[PDB]
Amino acid sequence: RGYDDWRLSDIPQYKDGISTYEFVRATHEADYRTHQAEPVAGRTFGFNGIGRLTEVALHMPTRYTLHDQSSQYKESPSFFQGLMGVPDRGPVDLAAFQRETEELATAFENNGIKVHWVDYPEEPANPYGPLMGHVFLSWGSIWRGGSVISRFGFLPGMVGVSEYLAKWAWNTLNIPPLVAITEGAMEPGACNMIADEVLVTCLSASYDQRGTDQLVAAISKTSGTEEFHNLQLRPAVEGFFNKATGACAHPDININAIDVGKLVVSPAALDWDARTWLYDNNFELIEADPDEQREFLAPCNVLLLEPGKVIAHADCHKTNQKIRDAGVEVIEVTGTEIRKACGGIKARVMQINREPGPTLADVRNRVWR
Amino acid sequence: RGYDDWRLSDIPQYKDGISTYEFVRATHEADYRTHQAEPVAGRTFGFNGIGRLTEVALHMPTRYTLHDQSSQYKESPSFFQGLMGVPDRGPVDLAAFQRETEELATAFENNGIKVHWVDYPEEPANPYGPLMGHVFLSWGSIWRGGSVISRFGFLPGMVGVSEYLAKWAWNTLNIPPLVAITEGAMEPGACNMIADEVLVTCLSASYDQRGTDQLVAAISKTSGTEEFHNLQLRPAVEGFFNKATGACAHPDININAIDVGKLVVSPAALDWDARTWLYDNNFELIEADPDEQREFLAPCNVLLLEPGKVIAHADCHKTNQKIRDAGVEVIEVTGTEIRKACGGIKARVMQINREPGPTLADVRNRVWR
Amino acid sequence: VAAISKTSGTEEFHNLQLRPAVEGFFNKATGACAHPDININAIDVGKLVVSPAALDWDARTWLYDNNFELIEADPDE
Ligand SMILES: [Cl-]
Ligand SMILES: [Cl-]
Ligand SMILES: [Cl-]
Ligand SMILES: [Cl-]
Ligand code: NA
Ligand code: NA
Repeated sequence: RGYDDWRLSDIPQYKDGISTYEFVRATHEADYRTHQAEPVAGRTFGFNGIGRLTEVALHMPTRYTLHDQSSQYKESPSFFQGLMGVPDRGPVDLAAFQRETEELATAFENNGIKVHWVDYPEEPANPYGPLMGHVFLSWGSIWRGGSVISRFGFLPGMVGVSEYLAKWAWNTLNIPPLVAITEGAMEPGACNMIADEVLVTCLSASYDQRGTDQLVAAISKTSGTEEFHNLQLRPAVEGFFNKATGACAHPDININAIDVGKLVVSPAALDWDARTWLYDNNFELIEADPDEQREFLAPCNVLLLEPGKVIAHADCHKTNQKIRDAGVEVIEVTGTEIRKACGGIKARVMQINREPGPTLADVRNRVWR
Repeated sequence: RGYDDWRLSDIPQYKDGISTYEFVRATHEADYRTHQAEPVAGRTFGFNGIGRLTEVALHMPTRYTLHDQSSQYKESPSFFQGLMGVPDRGPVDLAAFQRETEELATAFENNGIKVHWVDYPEEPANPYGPLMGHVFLSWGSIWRGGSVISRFGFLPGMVGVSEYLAKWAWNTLNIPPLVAITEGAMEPGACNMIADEVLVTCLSASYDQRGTDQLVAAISKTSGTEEFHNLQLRPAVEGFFNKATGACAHPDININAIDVGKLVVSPAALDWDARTWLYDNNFELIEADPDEQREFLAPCNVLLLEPGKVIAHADCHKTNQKIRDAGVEVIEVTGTEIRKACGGIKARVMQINREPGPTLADVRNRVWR
Repeated sequence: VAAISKTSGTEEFHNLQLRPAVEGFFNKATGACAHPDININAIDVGKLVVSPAALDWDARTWLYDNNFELIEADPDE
């Protein structure tokens, strides 16, 4: 469009004869997401909801991606094994890690999903040490309305990283920031949605109430939904993972949607209030295998491509069969090296764009019981 | 610092023998600004308060900087003259505009203040037309805690511009975003502070309550102050400026600190509640000349370099004498071309860094009446 | 307002409150005034004569929402 060709008709709130007051008022009333954020970006964006995923980012590991090679980990493996709490499965194997990364990318390509690649500097560091956990790009997933700078609860190696990913998203995709979390703890990228307007959080090492309130207030205003609901799990876990029980600080390890009103769910996830809410709202629960969960095979860390189709860890045999039994297609992907730190396959995927999908009303209206 | 030289002692919350819970809790308790935002940026930043200004940005005008040369202005001068409401003083003169820009920069340099320069693309445009008002870099001033994406109330030509300036600040200065305003209207960069923890807003074309609440909640958490106060003016004005009265939608045209508990103030600014609050809190008021105000010479659009020293428009002779009479040094700078649109000298300065300065308690404790 | 609302002979009673920028009775720099009767007055059903120094944004919004037509007084007068 030519620079001298612009006319008043190109301003949506303009109309012939409008008064100053009326024009200003119309401007105050405009929707941020659809008037400002998306037009200025030149595109739609946000991973909210349970609709069709179209666009993600992965990190291809280098030696610096390996948590067990940080000088601080070498100084005290037990300090980090406390924070993370995941079972010890041996040193990370860089080459096998690279191979399961390729395998995941091929699965995305075979399912029509665009994959961006994120690289970090050589010898990447924040003010407090080598980066750690920076393979887990879910921590930088993009919301309707924009990116988020997180307050990490347990992993100091992620300081600087949500900034890096949000800046990457702005420079590479033109996607703006929505909010920085500035109190408590909130790691929104490890949360998941079970309907278009329903968010699952935890109260845990990774989330306190003040952090949660700050995040939810920001994303609810750009959610593109009339209502916004937060289901809050209350897992019994000190750090990230409780290897005695399978309980986890992160929603994405506790629960995930597999279809409209169908969830895969950990045995260590649901307190009575959470169970009641899910019952009242007509959600069908597929319980993950208890051993797969407790051993941290991440059977609930599935990535919903669209209602009825998920990527899952190939060795979660029992949970995956239960998912298929519930009518859901499973794309099996190797995910073993990734689980030597605090996450699985879904945890390592930065979600950029998911198309609007089924609503809580849809879930409530499904006749199944 | 070497990549393999990092130790646990370099994590502030770490100490020998700390439990997982205790380490996580210490991390949840850390101050965002001083633990995360500033260390990750590698510097301090924010224009909050009335302390010593050290760092700003200006825009050197090109033909595209001129509001009266937008194709939309050419289509209807009266539409934009409605929105802005400033007196017609003739076409903007590009060369004279460039010269008063140089003069302002020289004043900064002579006062030990670093000046960055911001350029826009050729033929700069947002989704709704040519940029307009983008010389007014105050709209991108940086807060303690980070940058802000604004919701402009009256000027569609500024859509995209607060984004551009915040992205510039991140890429050029490594200064992160704090928040996007996503409801109503809020133009925080045109607000001013009259003590370290006291912000002046308006309710006007440029600010509604919902926008205000969103902004204040965000900046109060990173303010670095125990309390945070918002004085809210209620000017009688439809657009930006009321040429019958001198009333203005923007705080920076209504009022500004010139020293500790000394303010320059428009005759059209103070309703009874605002007057009462200022009286109770021991603020001395220097009233701007009524004619200078009403004619939009911007006598309150002074820039505080530090308590007791301001830059002011050279032709605000009467207001400037009153400022000198109140013991304040005035640096007179030409500012005539700038005032053909919605702002003066302070309005065109992006403030990046101001050192912490006097508090509300300081103001209250000054003995003067 | 509490006293006059009880004898108003009306189901509801509303108070629109202007917030003029004036120290005493009158601000000769602006035309702002401490008294409503100098700021605004009805001239017909939902038609008001109104000073340029009278209406803050909230007052303007309320009058707009309630369908009042504003005739602006001459600024010099
Ligand atoms: Cl109107
Ligand atoms: Cl768009
Ligand atoms: Cl403890
Ligand atoms: Cl620092
Ligand atoms: Na916020
Ligand atoms: Na009485």
